[PDB]
Amino acid sequence: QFPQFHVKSGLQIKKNAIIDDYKVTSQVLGLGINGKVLQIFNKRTQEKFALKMLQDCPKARREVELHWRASQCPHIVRIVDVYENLYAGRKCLLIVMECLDGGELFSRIQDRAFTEREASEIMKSIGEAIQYLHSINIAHRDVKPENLLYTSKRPNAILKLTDFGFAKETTPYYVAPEVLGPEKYDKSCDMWSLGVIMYILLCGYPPFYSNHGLAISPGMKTRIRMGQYEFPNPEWSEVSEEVKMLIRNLLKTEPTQRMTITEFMNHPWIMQSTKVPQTPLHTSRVLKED
Repeated sequence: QFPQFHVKSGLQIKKNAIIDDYKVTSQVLGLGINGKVLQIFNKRTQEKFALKMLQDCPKARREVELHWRASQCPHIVRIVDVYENLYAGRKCLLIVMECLDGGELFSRIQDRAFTEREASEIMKSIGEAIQYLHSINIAHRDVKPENLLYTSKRPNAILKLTDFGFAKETTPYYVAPEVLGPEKYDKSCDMWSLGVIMYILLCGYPPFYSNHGLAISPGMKTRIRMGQYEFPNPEWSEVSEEVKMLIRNLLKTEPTQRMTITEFMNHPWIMQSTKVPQTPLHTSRVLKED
């Protein structure tokens, strides 16, 4: 009767030199928050892995723990191992992650087209990682299209959230939430992120941009602060008011007016992602022309 299935192992950090277990190529996959990401190979099995190198420090020890916990969710890059070694005198955390060769979320989309129930299905996988994190009290804080990478190039590869460099811990049957724990509004901007991704998923471009030719709120910063965006044509022509209202409620300037991740998940559009109009979008096209 016991929720054994909720019991997961903690993270044992290895001290042995990572070079005993992997070949660490000098090739960079990219620069994550607070560390580079090289490609490494498993000396015993020859499989390919990603490696983030962090310099050991309090923020560093926060990222590993947070990311370790989040890893239990299938939509977040798996951690294979964490090493605490000595790089050139300095102490650092070496995070071994599973390989994601599927490419960015939008690269896949760009290479093709994309319907709206498709976009819904995608928006729901992302929401799944986000939902898991907020339920264990973690705000990712750097959710952006570019941190969502596909596992393989297969048609059924799964999308996974990466980079926990800005992640943050957020902390009677009739007690109100505000009394069981303060908790500011750091979750809240993960939701804003969801907003921007969804928008781009339906038309190929972002809602906020640079436009000095404007009269009011030239600056993109200003347009965001104000909350100045819209659903022009034809991109949004056949997109449902239902969808647009959902973006309206994720992209609200006032953190607290913003929709929570449970509301998001229970929304009909994400929930009934198999009754949603398979209406065509200009995403793929728009994306290619940039």
